[PDB]
Amino acid sequence: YLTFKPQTFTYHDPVLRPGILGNFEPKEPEPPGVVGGPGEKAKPLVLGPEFKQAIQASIKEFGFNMVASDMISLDRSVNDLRQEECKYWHYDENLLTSSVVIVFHNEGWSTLMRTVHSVIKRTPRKYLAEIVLIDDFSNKEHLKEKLDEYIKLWNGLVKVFRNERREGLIQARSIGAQKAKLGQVLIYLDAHCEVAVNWYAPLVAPISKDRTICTVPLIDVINGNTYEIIPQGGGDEDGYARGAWDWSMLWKRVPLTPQEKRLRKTKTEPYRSPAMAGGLFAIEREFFFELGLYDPGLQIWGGENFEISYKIWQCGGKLLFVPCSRVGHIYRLEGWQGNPPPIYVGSSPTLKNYVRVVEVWWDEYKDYFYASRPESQALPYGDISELKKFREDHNCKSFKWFMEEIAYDITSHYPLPPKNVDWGEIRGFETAYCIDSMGKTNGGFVELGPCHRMGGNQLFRINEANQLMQYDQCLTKGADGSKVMITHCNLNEFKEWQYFKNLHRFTHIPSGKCLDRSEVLHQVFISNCDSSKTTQKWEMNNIHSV
Amino acid sequence: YLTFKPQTFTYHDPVLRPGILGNFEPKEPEPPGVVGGPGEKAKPLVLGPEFKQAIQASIKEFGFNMVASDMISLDRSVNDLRQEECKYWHYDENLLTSSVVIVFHNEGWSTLMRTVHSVIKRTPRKYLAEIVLIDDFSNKEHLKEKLDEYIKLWNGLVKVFRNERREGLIQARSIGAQKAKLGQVLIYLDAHCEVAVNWYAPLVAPISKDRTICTVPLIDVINGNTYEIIPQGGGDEDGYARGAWDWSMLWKRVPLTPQEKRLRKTKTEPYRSPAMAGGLFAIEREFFFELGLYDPGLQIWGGENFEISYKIWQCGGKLLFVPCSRVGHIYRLEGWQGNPPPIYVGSSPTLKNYVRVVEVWWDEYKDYFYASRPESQALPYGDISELKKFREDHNCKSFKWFMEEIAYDITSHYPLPPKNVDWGEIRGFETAYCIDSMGKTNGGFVELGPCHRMGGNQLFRINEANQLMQYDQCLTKGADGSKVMITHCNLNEFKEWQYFKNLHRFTHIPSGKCLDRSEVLHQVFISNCDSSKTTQKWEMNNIHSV
Ligand SMILES: [Mn+2]
Ligand SMILES: [Mn+2]
Repeated sequence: YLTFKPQTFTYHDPVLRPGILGNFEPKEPEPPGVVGGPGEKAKPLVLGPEFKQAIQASIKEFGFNMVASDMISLDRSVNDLRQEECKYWHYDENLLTSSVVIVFHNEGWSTLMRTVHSVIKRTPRKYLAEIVLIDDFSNKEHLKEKLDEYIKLWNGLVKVFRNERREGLIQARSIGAQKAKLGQVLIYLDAHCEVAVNWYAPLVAPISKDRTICTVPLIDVINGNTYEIIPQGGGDEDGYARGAWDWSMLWKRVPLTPQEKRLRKTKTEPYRSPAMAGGLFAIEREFFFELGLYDPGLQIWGGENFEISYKIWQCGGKLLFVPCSRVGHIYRLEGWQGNPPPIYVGSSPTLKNYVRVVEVWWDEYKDYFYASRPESQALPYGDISELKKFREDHNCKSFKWFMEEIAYDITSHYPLPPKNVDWGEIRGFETAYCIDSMGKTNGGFVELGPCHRMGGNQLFRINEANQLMQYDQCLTKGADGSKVMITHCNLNEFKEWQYFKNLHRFTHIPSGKCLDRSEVLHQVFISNCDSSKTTQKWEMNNIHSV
Repeated sequence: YLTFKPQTFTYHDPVLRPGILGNFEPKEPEPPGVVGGPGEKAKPLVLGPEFKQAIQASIKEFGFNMVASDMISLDRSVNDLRQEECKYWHYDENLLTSSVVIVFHNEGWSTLMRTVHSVIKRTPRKYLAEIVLIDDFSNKEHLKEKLDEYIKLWNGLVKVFRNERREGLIQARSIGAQKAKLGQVLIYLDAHCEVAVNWYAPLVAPISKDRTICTVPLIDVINGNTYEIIPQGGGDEDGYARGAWDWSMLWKRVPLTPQEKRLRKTKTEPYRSPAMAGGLFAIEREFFFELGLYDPGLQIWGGENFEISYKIWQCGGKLLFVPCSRVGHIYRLEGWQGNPPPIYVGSSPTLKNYVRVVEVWWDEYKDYFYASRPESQALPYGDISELKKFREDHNCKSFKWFMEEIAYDITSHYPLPPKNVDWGEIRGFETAYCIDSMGKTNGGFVELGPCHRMGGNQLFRINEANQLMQYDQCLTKGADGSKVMITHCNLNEFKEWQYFKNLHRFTHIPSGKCLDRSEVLHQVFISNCDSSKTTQKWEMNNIHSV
């Protein structure tokens, strides 16, 4: 019998007037930061080789090409990745104000401040209540004091709040929502973003008609080396994807569906997505709290993005991607360092997070997740009570309802997994050797190695469909060898293993051959079944992580 | 008319006496270094997770699990990987003495001292003239003074010489030859090796019959994490491989041939290899100087291994692998750092080294190397006069003889490559966008990126066989997409492109379709040929590295 607070704000959905510009379209072309290079207007900035050593050093420190970034104007003009039809929407002007919160940890100076500059440059002043920077316990000296003094440039409009300890990314956003009090909606941004022209009105309009709508710009790709901005490769013939997952809860994208397109009169208006990537979005501040906000249990990574997506949909709100609001996100390069925290197992902490989201929201579907990740069944996921009560109190709808009403396309791209027959290490019987992937993928060969009971590349599972899998991969027979190979798997591919626990036998089905090894050297292969050979006896043992 | 000095030593090949042990077989099993754990007798040493933070730290520093190595005795016993027949050879005792030289740079203390301990432990005292460690300009403090003082343990048998500048691996071995004066034969050893039992007599017997024979132990794999010792995966039913290369001059191994076995009375006696891996070998010391020794133009990491192999074979010597002489070599783990020198620009010096070797030794076969690596064609490879005069003065045989008489099996595993039609960047006509691999391999999809004219992943070559190649990979059509994929390539696979330079066109032969691009999307695909579309117009420009 708990409900969200009713719409009191009146607002009119925008109107498309083909051939007429405005009202939030800039009248004239955007002034460059520097006439007329470099990095403008998002032209690629190619450097080196006189720079290559400085570039690599900065990549190690930041994951981005900071000597390139450092010569691009903080106020640089950008390419326009939106469709033409976007320019002919007329919007109320009666929009709710916003606090954009930006969480950063050790972010480079020029990438942090260009995010800030971009938002100041391309957002109507009257709607920008504040830009709140949440320092999640950085140690780099340029972010302290230097930042304090510089920030005075905006007469208090930009404020920073330090964290005493490293709260990690999810809880730092929740801290953000508490420390950002001036605006009516919270707009979250990564600290390495550039916001496109007339990004605000499209993004905040739907929230203005209906406070329980949560909004997501289309997230474009800023090349972390050369800084030109590219849309993502998404399904739609127009580039529109909706956010999705597979049944290990890995983020996936699928194309905009014809069903959703029949719901929409226009090509460019908002559209329903089952989930959001996580870093960039807008909610009405009160609604976030009614939500609220992110489950406190969630540790440093990773979403969180699904938890908030499910709450919104299943507790009566909406999640909309807004084609006419676009934001570029810089994507990391290899070479970063760039390092996890020391925890045990920790669980891992992020795995523990998936279990929290699944156990409170997925109902019967937890089965598909424990099939994809049995190693996670017996994990100490922590206290879930208040989250379960919240869902009952607000009479939230079932994950079945959610899968069939708003996420109906997912299972056509990521089909439901078969139940497991058994999972764990594949150990040679009465020995200390384990089949182990070496992390090989997509055609490599699987080896023998000393058992370490740590799961990971020594963890397998076997399907009711006769699939021997690690992660999203399967093992099959690599012709012409007798070698066992790991490749990408599809629902009816490589259904070729059957395991006889009592027999200590894995037997390849198309041949008659058994699973075999040589203990020196560390070799795994199939050969003609022979009950004498102890090299064809295996046990499959659950590896529990505490 | 120049000749190598004649054999003056009289020595007789050993004799195989099935059922009778000795004479260099240890009489009684090897005393462990520590009764009875850990590391003995090369049992794998599995640690953590209480150690995992300290292990990862040491892998970063050294590339080996040094916490594990540090708890294994320097005098540990080891598993015996040689075949049984090996223990029944009877050797004359009339063998040459040896200086073993170990070149090291920043090696971990316990891996370095276990190499030495191992050599001291399993080598008959009377043949071991000295162990010369060559410090190639290390900075780590354990390696100096602590090293000088420890080394007194052996009363001057072991000695270290410091280099004033980092000479690199190849030139450090040459300094070794010069500072290691006592032994009749030089035995080179990596600073992370463990020599097997009775490694010495099998390895030095052939050189004692014949001073122009250069000898190579079978190099076994010491696991850098758990330290158990495994033989290499190698062709022969017995695990015997011979050393080879592809026509880019990458090291390769091929199974021992039936031709070589008809030449051999025994399963276990030495056999011919066309090349050595490079780190571990034995030559008579004068003979190496007569070869004189490693071309001095080779910079740090290069095909020295190939250069000494061709010299030995084409100038009248022999290179033999010795099944009864085995040495374990620790193989690096990911996570090391582990870093190249700053000298720009190029592949660079190492590619320059390939060119020196090829230009002096491969004769007409240089064409195959340049088809594999056209980017090297116009490289300033340096003065090669004296090397060419050496080959002429000593009347060395042709590379054509070598390929047809002693390396007769290579083209059956790595076929001669077709000539190139063209090579270079694949640039969009009158654009600054280039096809580029992103380093993707074996199934990945090639993309468009900003041209940088630095080669590498933006470099391609097209075959006279209609193959579009980067490295060892080829581009083909990824069903069901219209995307262009990169995969592993075989002589008659994916013969499916034709490049018209004047037409600026790349056309896919099976379909009719033209290579096409988006630019805005950074996308490379094939679509139906349309002459109006400039997105289907491409140039292939040589990229020159100076
Ligand atoms: Mn991010
Ligand atoms: Mn090495």
